[PDB]
Amino acid sequence: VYEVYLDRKLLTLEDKELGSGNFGTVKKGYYQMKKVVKTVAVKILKNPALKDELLAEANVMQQLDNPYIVRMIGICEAESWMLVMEMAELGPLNKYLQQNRHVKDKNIIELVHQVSMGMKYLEESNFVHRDLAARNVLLVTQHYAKISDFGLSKALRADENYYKAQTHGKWPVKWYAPECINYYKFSSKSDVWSFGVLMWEAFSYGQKPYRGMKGSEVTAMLEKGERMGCPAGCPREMYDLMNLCWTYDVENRPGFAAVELRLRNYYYDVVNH
Ligand SMILES: c1cc(CC2CCOCC2)n2nc(Nc3ccc4c(NC5CCOCC5)n[nH]c4c3)nc2c1
Repeated sequence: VYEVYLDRKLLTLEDKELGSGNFGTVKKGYYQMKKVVKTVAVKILKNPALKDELLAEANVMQQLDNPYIVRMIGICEAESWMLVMEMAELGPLNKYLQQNRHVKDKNIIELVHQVSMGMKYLEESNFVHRDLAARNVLLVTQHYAKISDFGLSKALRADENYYKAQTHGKWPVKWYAPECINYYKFSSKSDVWSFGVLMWEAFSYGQKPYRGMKGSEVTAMLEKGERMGCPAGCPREMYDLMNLCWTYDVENRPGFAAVELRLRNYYYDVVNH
């Protein structure tokens, strides 16, 4: 793929892992809030660099408030450093669709439209996601999605509308727009390209994009005018949207306002019927 404070006491962990990886691991558990318990997902560090990513990440989530954006609870220093987030019970979109091949097309339009609303709100909030991928969209129900995974995300300086990475740390290049690859500039619009790839994954029931290919070759294919083909079952109007998200010229590519609305209407055309 890749080429605030809390009483540790008020919090139980389970030997039930919700993904993991480089940093450490994510685990299930729950937190005693005001009256009740909240079921939670907790990102734990395997322990210097990691601990500032986590704080930047928490500080980003701290700032975001939207129904299609996963909610931070807070953080906790104990045997390890931990980020505590409200649990999306059904989990990753890609792994869901992989396991439930018979989820109806209308259902898929519903879920991607929701991501689009999440992203429309980020764009308006002047944050860039920088990891927008099926693997990081989480299902609360079959019919309710939230965006997760803000480990690479960034609040945009007030003078600029892009973030300039300096050093390519390990990057999900198959989701990255050409400007990210060439000029390391990441914007709302870059995330639109990622949304395009995310849409493609969704309608392919969670198949990996550009299968069989390296970022080397993907990057050659995109430069050669070439894009991924329409997935079995996808509606024409939706493959038109994917493609529009894959506009090479950042200037000419649609923003999240536009994408959100276009999806809104198509869903409502499908719903009404
Ligand atoms: C914030 C962060 C994360 C970790 C996320 C952050 C984004 O990257 C992935 C980790 N999660 N994970 C959840 N809920 C959840 C439920 C079940 C699974 C699950 N169950 C497997 C069972 C076997 O077949 C595959 C899925 N895997 N992950 C899951 C996550 N909710 C959240 C909220």
